[PDB]
Amino acid sequence: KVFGRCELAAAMKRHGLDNYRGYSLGNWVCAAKFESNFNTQATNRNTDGSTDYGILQINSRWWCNDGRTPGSRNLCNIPCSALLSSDITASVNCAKKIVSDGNGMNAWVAWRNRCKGTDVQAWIRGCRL
Ligand code: NA
Repeated sequence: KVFGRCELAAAMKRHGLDNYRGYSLGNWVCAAKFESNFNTQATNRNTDGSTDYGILQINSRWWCNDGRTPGSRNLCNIPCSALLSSDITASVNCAKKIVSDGNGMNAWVAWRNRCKGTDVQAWIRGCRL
């Protein structure tokens, strides 16, 4: 499922991401835009034989089982395909354990490179929230 900016903003707020670990909604929308283009089905092979899955491009090295990621961890205790659903519950709940682990949203390269230190409130501007 491909979300619009404000449609995902509202879905993410609905799932309790707004100021989760002090990260305002704009931060999550910005990350989602530059990670997946708001597409729950987005997959991208990483450098090391891992793959990134879903709206927040969660990585198989650490966070889920895709049955091809070397000597792998499943820290969110899901198959990576669960993250591609039109229902974003799995991606949101896993993202909460990622951002909580101590590095915050720096886990997302797109966030660190494109959202961090920018006017992230632009991302929810004109959105019914
Ligand atoms: Na894995």
